[PDB]
Order: sequence, then structure tokens, then C-alpha cells
Amino acid sequence: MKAAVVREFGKPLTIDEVPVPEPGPGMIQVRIQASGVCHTDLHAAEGDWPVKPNPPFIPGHEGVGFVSAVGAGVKHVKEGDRVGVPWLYTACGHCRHCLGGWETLCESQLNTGYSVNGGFADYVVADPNYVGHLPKNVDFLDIAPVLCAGVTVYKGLKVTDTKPGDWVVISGIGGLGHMAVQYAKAMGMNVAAVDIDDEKLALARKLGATVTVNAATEPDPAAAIRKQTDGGAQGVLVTAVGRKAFEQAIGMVARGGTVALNGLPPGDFPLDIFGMVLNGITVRGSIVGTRLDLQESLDFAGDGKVKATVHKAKLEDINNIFGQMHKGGRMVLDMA
Amino acid sequence: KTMKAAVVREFGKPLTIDEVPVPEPGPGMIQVRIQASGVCHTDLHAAEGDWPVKPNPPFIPGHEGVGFVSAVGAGVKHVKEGDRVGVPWLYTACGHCRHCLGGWETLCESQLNTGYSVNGGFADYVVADPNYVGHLPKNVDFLDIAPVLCAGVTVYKGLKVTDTKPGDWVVISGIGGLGHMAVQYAKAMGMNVAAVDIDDEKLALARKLGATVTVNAATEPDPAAAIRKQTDGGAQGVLVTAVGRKAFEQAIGMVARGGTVALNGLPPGDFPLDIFGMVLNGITVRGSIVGTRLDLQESLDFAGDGKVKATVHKAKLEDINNIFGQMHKGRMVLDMA
Amino acid sequence: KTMKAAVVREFGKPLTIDEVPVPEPGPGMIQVRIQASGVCHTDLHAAEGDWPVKPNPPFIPGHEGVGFVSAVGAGVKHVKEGDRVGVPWLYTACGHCRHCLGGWETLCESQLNTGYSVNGGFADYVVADPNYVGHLPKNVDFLDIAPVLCAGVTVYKGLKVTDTKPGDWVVISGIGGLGHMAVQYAKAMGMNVAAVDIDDEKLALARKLGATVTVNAATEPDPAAAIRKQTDGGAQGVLVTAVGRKAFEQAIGMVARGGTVALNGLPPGDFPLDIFGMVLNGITVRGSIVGTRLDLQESLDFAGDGKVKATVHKAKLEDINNIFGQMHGRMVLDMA
Amino acid sequence: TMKAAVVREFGKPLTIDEVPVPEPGPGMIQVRIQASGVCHTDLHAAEGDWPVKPNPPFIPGHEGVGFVSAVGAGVKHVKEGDRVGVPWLYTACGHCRHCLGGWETLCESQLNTGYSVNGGFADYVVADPNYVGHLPKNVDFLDIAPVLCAGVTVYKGLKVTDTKPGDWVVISGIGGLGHMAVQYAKAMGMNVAAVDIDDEKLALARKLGATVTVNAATEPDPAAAIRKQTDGGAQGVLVTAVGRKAFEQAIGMVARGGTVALNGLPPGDFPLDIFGMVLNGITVRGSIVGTRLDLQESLDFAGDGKVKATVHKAKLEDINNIFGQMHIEGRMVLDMA
Ligand SMILES: [Zn+2]
Ligand SMILES: [Zn+2]
Ligand SMILES: [Zn+2]
Ligand SMILES: [Zn+2]
Ligand SMILES: [Zn+2]
Ligand SMILES: [Zn+2]
Ligand SMILES: [Zn+2]
Ligand SMILES: [Zn+2]
Repeated sequence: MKAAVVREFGKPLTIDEVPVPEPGPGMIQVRIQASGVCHTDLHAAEGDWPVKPNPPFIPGHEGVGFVSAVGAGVKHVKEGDRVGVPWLYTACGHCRHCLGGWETLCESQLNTGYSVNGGFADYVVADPNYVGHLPKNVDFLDIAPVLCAGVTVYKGLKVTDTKPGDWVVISGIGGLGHMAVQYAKAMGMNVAAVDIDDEKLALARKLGATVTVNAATEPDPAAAIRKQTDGGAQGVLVTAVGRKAFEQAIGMVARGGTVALNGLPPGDFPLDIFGMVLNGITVRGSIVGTRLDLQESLDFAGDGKVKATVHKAKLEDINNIFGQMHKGGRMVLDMA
Repeated sequence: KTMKAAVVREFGKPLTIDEVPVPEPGPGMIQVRIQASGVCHTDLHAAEGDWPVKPNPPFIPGHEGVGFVSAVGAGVKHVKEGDRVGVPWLYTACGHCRHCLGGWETLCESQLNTGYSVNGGFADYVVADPNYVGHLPKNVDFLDIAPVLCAGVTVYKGLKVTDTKPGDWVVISGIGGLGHMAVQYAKAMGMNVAAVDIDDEKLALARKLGATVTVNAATEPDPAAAIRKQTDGGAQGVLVTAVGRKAFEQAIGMVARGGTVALNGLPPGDFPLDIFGMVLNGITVRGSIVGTRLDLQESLDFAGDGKVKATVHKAKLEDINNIFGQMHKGRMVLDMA
Repeated sequence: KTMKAAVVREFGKPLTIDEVPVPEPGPGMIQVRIQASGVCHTDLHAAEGDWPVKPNPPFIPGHEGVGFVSAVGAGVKHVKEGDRVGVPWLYTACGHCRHCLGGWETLCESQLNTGYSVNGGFADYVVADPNYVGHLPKNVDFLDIAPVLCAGVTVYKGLKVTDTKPGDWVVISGIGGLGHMAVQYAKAMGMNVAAVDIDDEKLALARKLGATVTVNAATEPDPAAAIRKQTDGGAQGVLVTAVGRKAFEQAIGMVARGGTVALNGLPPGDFPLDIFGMVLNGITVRGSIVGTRLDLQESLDFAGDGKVKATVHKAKLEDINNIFGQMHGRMVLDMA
Repeated sequence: TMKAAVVREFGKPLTIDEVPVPEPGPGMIQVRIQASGVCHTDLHAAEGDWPVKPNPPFIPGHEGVGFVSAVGAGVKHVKEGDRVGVPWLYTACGHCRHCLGGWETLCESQLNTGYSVNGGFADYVVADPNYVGHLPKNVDFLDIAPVLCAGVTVYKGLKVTDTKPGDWVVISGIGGLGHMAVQYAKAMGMNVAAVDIDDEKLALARKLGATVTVNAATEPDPAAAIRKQTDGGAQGVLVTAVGRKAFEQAIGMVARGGTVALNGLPPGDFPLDIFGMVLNGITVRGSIVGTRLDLQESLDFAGDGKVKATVHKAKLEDINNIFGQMHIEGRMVLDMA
């Protein structure tokens, strides 16, 4: 097998040859055919997060492919199913979160490519109770970003308490941003995109955004959004969480609205507690959703209502991709 | 004829006990004879004009004024004379926007506020909208029902927006008037109440009022670890009643993953926020002000059954400035009876 | 002055098109020059007086009267002299009961109804309450917006109380005056639609409007079996628009375990209900007839955005009786 | 060997047989049974008069509590000697939409205790470690067996009434489920009205926390009395013992927009006034025992001393007698220790 192993933090990933994993009880083995590249993989490679991985680990939580083995205890998943290995790898199974349909909040959970070896390889051992099952009518390259970006933005839009026909701003139309635009349009929600570029605003207009505001050349983007979204978006999905981005997001959401945050920035953002209380503003965090959310997002991608603009790549240029993310659609490694 | 009120002639200057004229009830408006008006930090902040949107002087503060209906407007339909009503913080609302039609009239924009945008309950008489006054339980005295109009409804709605259910842990941070009121409300909702405050007599007050877990912020290595230990993993809901600067960080540490932190205070300036922590833990941070008419009526029902009572420190109108002095360093309530 | 009005002089007798005094609004009231007026089976029942609570003749039926605001009473504050408004089923509410305070004025014990408890839209003028009249989008004419005051709001609220989410399955049964509106709303609200009806012109219309699944009730050995086949196990929401002993039983069969059955009709009599089946399957059965002011506003937003278009056949007042005869597509009494 | 009250064939007295003890194969736990509630579901499993009949010979009973006598291969979390229960739900598929949504009771390929696999009416029952309730330590097995079926059923039925603390829930038909539901709705911040055909049961409810009683027999109509003593109608109606009279009365008792939750499993159909049910906005939902999380929550209420089932101790060899007796105050719990 060939992987991209973070042997020591900070130093660039080296394309080594590591042994082929083999599944244990209730464990399947996936033959990766695509593997999305996310900024969470960059932060796992560098290691600048409170709780860190123990290198050498293989990153990547967007690996999709075939089941090439079942570890002799697996009941449902067959050998040939189109599966993927998302962020959530396992869970305890008995805590209040695992029992309430909220296993992403489990405190003993593992994370693919963070606490266990991930998608940046040919074969991965995964847990069949947590893998996502993929629709047939979608190729692996266009379904890999949905395993972390699609589910993240779908759950983020679900936690804004927004219904169809309500205004949701998608802030920072990147890869996650364009995926979120597609999901928000597929849910009946009016969309108002806000980014710093104008080509991305054109892309959002193509994707069903009826409102666009340039967050870099408008006098105040929040006033523009409140003008066009009938007095403030009912939900704001902040996709790339930065400063003046969280600020404009707080300014754009209408009273009683919800600011879902789908990024993991560093530092401590200021929060106008007075304004949040006076406006009844909810601010909620959400990293990639649960198994039901993943399944529903894969079903949105099986109807051709959400498509991921993907730039194919081999394994050997992963470093460059991280370089491209260090400076600043979606980069899917091509294992097929 | 004439009435006595605590007017704010200019911001930051001592409130003046004036003999202002009695307000008259406009068409669709009732006139209430105040009997016990509560004092809140909001009254001091309105008199001091230290908020982003400021009141317009001269104005009479006070949004916890309970009493009898002394007059009815030319057209009112459901509030009659003698109805023991209390004029809350939410004075009016437009009644046609997406918030007032949805039953979220406290989020409206054309809304007024008693004692802030209009004259309030620090007087012998007031003028209020009958569609927005609360209806008090007849088995509770005015002096004991005045704090419910702001403190009680604020903590009640704050507990309702924590999205907890009976049997869940709720940490009532900052046991002041709001803190003890919220302890009682969380007990009356079948929730297990952990209590955190720097003082200790207030922690014993929490103990008697229903709290089974009490943590002293001053004398623990870190209060959030004690809360997480004694609540089996962190409270499902945290209600920060006294958000000064670090109760917020302690609350964020106390809450469990997927839990909700509800803020009821109006502290100055901006507070840090571990967006990484709040996102990775699934935390929800929500801001809560008093609450709507349904929530006010529900809190009044709770105060009518005797499951929630406030410790009041009765005082007179002429002491208002002195009270405000004490408020620069137990819900204070004035007595017009 | 005088206006034309299809008065129900007494129950049983046919409607009498008469010259009746022009209704002048009073303190806190407005007047709506009725350009168009939809026709519903509720109006026929009011004309026939065959309900447990009956109207009080002579009364003017009609709860879909749209038009301009002609006059305003001394006191009105939000509507102006000439806005496109409509008078829906809900004419007033107490304002202070727990239902009104909670945003549920459709449940007020003291609600007045248009065309049932007070006069209505089957006339050239009406006196309505400005706090409860819907506000019409200006890009849709009265003829095509009259059905949205009863049918559109009814099916919108029914779909909302099915507790469904975008990507779910809702089975619309009875594609008629309500069913095609329901198909359009369920497609605009983001749900997968399955239509069920006895007729095949109705099924063709539904398949056009976005019903990915259509099953014929009378040309299928067992319909519910085929619906469950083509919905992966049944629908999370089942909207019964034409409530029948056949329709309700088939709806119970079609819904999935845990799903909701929304009954939007008002049939007569007492219907069978397998309590064992309901409890075992965890079925939920609700009943909603017309949505609230905010749900009306949301349905009007869907209508004005273009995502929902009623199919309308127009008439004049003078043949309302014939329509009532034909009451044994949505008829709209054009009188602009 | 054990003392299994086997249903060797449907319709016959249960043979008290010395069957072999089941063994904990891979991924399973074996429980030694110290107590076991008796429910009418067990009687209907014995008589097989339900649509999906069981398959004899089988051991009924879905309330068996005790210690984990043995742990099978692969099991990681449940230790031998833990106080576990074996509830109505035995297993689920683990991958369907209902399972992933926290609704594994709604599953299609689920198993049932004492209905589709051998159950609690024995000394040892082999259960699935992922679905066994984990009992508190301050409650006896004889007093915690009824919670596994009656307590969970009433708790979940109260939760699906979508009522909030301070609401009104009418508990119709005080029995085992009825009295446990009175206690649960009390421990939820809810006001509890009680309706029953006896009168000693109304006294028991009046003592267990209920504040409104109406005799379903000696009254001209229970619905009017309930509507008058709940101020317009109850927000929730938990129907514990369900019948054509009880269902009609419940639909009459509930306020508009309220939920009528059904816990019984009666044969046949029932009349539904669709005109009234649609005009009134009523919701008629049917609830069965409950999910693993709700079982945990019910056991937590039972441990904390807020819910106690009035257990009437029996032995194993008179189960048939109880079955005849079931053709009954409190919950007949067999004592197998
Ligand atoms: Zn990622
Ligand atoms: Zn867990
Ligand atoms: Zn206050
Ligand atoms: Zn408003
Ligand atoms: Zn009302
Ligand atoms: Zn209608
Ligand atoms: Zn049972
Ligand atoms: Zn399942």
C-alpha cells in the first residue's frame, strides 16, 4: 500500500509504503478510490490543535471506495458496497450522545485520519456501523467531497433552525461554500452568498444564489445583505471562519436567527454579548454531522441536486495542495 | 391630577423625585396604578445612558411595575379595571412582522420598552398596552410578584431556550436575584440544579432553594471541573445570570457537549469566544432577554402555584438613588402600597 | 350603496345572487374590494349547513377573497388604502388566549371565520380585520392568487405538520383542488413527492408538477404496497387531501413507522383507526385545516416566488350554484 | 436449569418447566433474573391473539432485572455483576434510518423480549448488551422491574405529548402504567389530572401527586369535568388503559393542539371524529415502551426517588393465577431470588 504519512509534525507528508491494514471484529476494509483533501488534514499534518494526533498517522477523512474485506463479525455491510470513511470513525455506543442520535458529540469517539489512519492510502480499515453507503449514480470523484464538506454544510444548515423559504447567507463561498449553496438551494431555502472574490460570486449565482454581496468592495456587506435578504438572513452559515467574517456574519443574521460556524480557526473571537442577548442571536458550532446526516447528504448527492466541483490529483502532490491551502473548489485525490 | 415619579433629567445624574403629571390612557391603552415596582440593573443602565441605544430624557425607568388597572382605553377588550396586571419590559410591538406573527414579539424592531423607550413603573401610575401587560396570580402579593416581571421571566425563558428537559442538569451561574429565581424555576421544571457563585451564603440559599450541587467559584481549583464532576459530565444547560467577565468562560467550561449556554445579563463590551471549542464541542450560545407574553404568563403561573418565590428587599421610592448607589457595588423592590 | 353577493338565504336552498348593502368598515377594520374569490368545498358545506357547528344564514360564503384595500377604519395602522390583500378562513382571534400568544390563532376558541361565522369573499366588497388579512405578492394577479388563501395555506401547513424535512418522502393522496397545490409546495419545500389518486389525468398532472412516484389507487392490486416499494418503506409524511374511508386506510398503510398522517379535509362521521397498528408502528395522525397568519405569509411567498402555481378555472358569481352542483383545479370567481 | 414459565402452546396454562439455561454466545450477555414484572403483553404473547403471533415454545416476560451472570465474547462495556434489565426491545438492525435517528423501537427487524426471543419469566435470560437497561443502585430489583416496561412506556408517552413543565396532562386509567405515569408526570413539572373507573385508584393518584381527580364512572361525563378542572382542557392525555369509552373521553378531554398519546394495544378499530380532530388540531400519537435513552431516563427518575411502582410481590408458580387474575392493583413482579 502507498500512503501519505505525517511522521513528524510540520515536516511535509512523505509518500511512503506502509503495510496493508487488516480488519478485526466488526471491522471492514475499504479499498480507497478517491480521497478528498481538507484543511483539517492540513491542521492534522502541522498539529496546531489543542488535542493532537500521535504521529506517524495517515490523514484523510474523505476516502471512498469498495469493501474488499469484512472482519468476520460484520452483519450488514457486504463486500463490494460503495462505502466511505467519514470524520467520525467509531463511538462508544452507550453514552447519552450515542443513544440520542448525536454520536458526533461522543467524548470517546475516534476520528479518521486524526486518531486512526485515514483515507490518504489505498486500503483503510473502517467500522461498518459508521461508514457511509454511497449512491450508485455518482462517481467516486464527485462523491468524495460530500463525505466531509457536504455533510458538514448539510448539518450546518440543519442546525440554523431554518425552514424552506427562509433566507440563509452562505459566507465565504469556497469549496464548502459552493457545496453549501447547492445544499441550501436543494432545501427550498433562499440563498445570499457573501465572499471576497467576484468570480466566486458568479459561481454562486450559477448555483442558485439569488443574492450576492462582495465582502471586500462593498461599503458594508452586512447592510447590503440585510437590504437584500428582507431585513437579515434567517440563518448564516460561516464557512471559512475568520475575523470580519464572524463579525459580518453576526451583523448579517436577523434577530432570533442562528449563526452556524463550520470552521475551526485559531484564537478567541470577540463576541458582543450585549448584541447577542438583545437580538436573541444563537451562535452554534458544528463539525461534520452524524451518520443520519451523512446518509441524507449522500441521498441529496444521488438526486443530482448537489454537485462538487472537484480538481483531480494524485497522491504525490498532496504537499502542493497543502501549500495551496497555506497561501489560500475541492481537491480530491484520485486513487482510481 | 398628579403623581410622584423617579425621573432621569440627565444621564449620569442622581434621579429626581418629581411630581410629574399622571399619564392618561390612549385609545387601546390601559392605565395601571403601581403597587410594587422592582429595581433591576437595567434601570441603572437606562438612567446612566451607558448602552448602544439610549433612552430619551426625561423618562421614568422601571419595567417591573405591578398593580391594579386604574383606567381603560377607548376600545380595550380583554383587560378590565381592577385586573392585577404588571407592565413588563416588552411594552408594545408592531404586531405584523415575522416575529410578532410567529409569537416572538420580543425580537421585533418597532417594539418599545417600559422605562426605557416609554415612561415606566417608577411612579404612582403608568400607561401600558393591554395586549402586552401580564396577568398576575391573585394568590400572590404585589411585593412578591414584582420581581417575576423581569427576573422571573428572564430566567424562565433562559431555561426554556437552554433546550433542556426534566431530569437534565442546569448550572445557574451567579446566584443574585436572577440566580435564586432561576434555581427555583429549574427546580419547578423537574431539572437537577447545580449552582455556582463566588459567595457562600448564596450557595446555602441555593441549597435550601433546591440546588443539590453547589460550587464556590472563589475557592475551587477550577469551578468548571467541580461542576463536570458533580453533574456526571457537565450540565446540559448553563444559565449565566451574572455574566461579568469570567463567569462566561467558566460556564463555557461547565457545559456538556451539545449543551446550551444561555446568557441573561447585558455586560459591557465584547467577550472572547473559543470558536474552536464551541464548534468542536457542539456548544450553543444563545442570548436571552426577558421573554414574550406566553413566557411571562407561564412564569406568573409558576409563581402562582408557590413553586417559585423571590426574596425581596422592600424599599421606598425616595430611596431609589441610594438603591442605585448600592447597585454600583435578593431582588430590590419598591413599595407604592 | 349596494353590491352583488351570493347570499345563502337558508340551508338547502340554492345561493341567491342579490344586491346587498355595501359593508362599511368600522373602528379598527378595513375593506377589501374583492377582485377575485376562490371556491372551496368548505363554502359548499357552509351553504348547506351540514356541520356540527353551522353558520347563521343569511351569510355570504367565501374565504379566498383577494383584492385591493378599499377603505380603512379609523385606527388601522399597518395596511394602506390599496394594498393587495386577501381575507382567509381565519377572520379574527381573541389575541390573548394561550393559542394566540403562542402563535396558534388557528386554535383560538373565539375565532371568527370568513364565509362561515361572518360574511366573506363571495361578493364585490367585504369588511375584514387588518391584523389577519394576508398580503399578496404583487407579481401574481388576483385570479391566480385566490386559491392560495385556502388551498395553498392548507397544504403548506399540512406539509409543515408532517414533521418532514427536505429530502423526505411525502405521499400526496387526492390530487384535486388541494393535491396539485400540495405537490408544488412539497417540491418547493424540498421534499420528494409521491402522488396517489384514482384518476390518471390527475396522476399525469402530478407527474408533471414533480411527483417522482405516481401510483393509481384503483388500478393497483394493493396501492400501499407499491407506494412502500417506491418510497423505500413508506413516506415520512402522508398528506390526505380528499379524506375517505378508502383514502385514510390507504394513507395509514402508506406511511412509514414513525411517520405522520396529516388530514386536511373535513369529512363527516367517525373513521376506523387500528390503534394496535398505530401504537406498534408509532404512527402519528394530526389534523390541520388552515395555517396561521405566518404560515399564510410563507405560502404567499412561495406563490409569489413562482415555485407554486395553481391551475385555475374561472367563473362568475351568477353560476356559483352550478359550481356547487359540480361540487357533487380550483374554481375562482373572477369579479374584478 | 431454570424455572421457565413456558408457553408451550397458545391458549393453554403456562408450563412451569425446568428448561436449560441459555448461554451467552458471542456478543451477548447472560443475566441472572432477580425480579420480573408481569404485563398484559405477556398474556397476549401467551394467548397469541395478536397480528404477529409469537412462536412456541417460548418464555414470555420483558421486565427481567438482575445481575450480568455471564458476559459473552467480544462484549466490552457491560461487566459481569452489573445491575442490568432486559426491556421490551431486544435488538435492532443497527443501520436503518430509525436506528440512526435515535428511534430503534421504530425499527423493522427488531426483536422483542419474551415475544420473539425467550424473555424474563425465568431465572436466566440471554440479552443483547447494547440494549439492556443499566439500573440504579439505590432501588431494589422488586421495585425496579416495573420501570422497565410501565415506567418507560409512561415516560415516553408523556414525552411524546409534547408538553412542557407547568402543562396539564390527564392520566387516564390509573393502573400500573397509570400510577407510574402519575409519578412521572409529577417529576416532570407537569400538573396531573387523573381519570379512572375505580375510586381507590383516584385516592392513590391524589396521593401520588395528582391534583385533579374525576371518576370515569360516577360522573355524568368525565370530559366536561376534566375540561373545567384543567382550565379549558389538558395539553396532553396519556391513555394508559385504552378502550372505546376511554378513547372517546380522552379525545374530549384534550385541549386544542394537544396530543393524545396511546399506550395500550387493544384489538379492533376505534371511531375518530375527523371533523373534530381536524378542526381542533388534535394529534393522536401511539407510543410503545421507548428507546434506550428514555429507558435510561426513566431508570434515573426511579433511582432518584421520584417514581416508585406499587409492586405486588408474587412467585413464579402462580403466574397462571395472575394470568387468570389479568383476565390487579399495581405491577405483579415475580420474585426469583
Ligand atoms: Zn475535511
Ligand atoms: Zn458515545
Ligand atoms: Zn430588569
Ligand atoms: Zn413586530
Ligand atoms: Zn385566542
Ligand atoms: Zn377553505
Ligand atoms: Zn409490558
Ligand atoms: Zn433499524
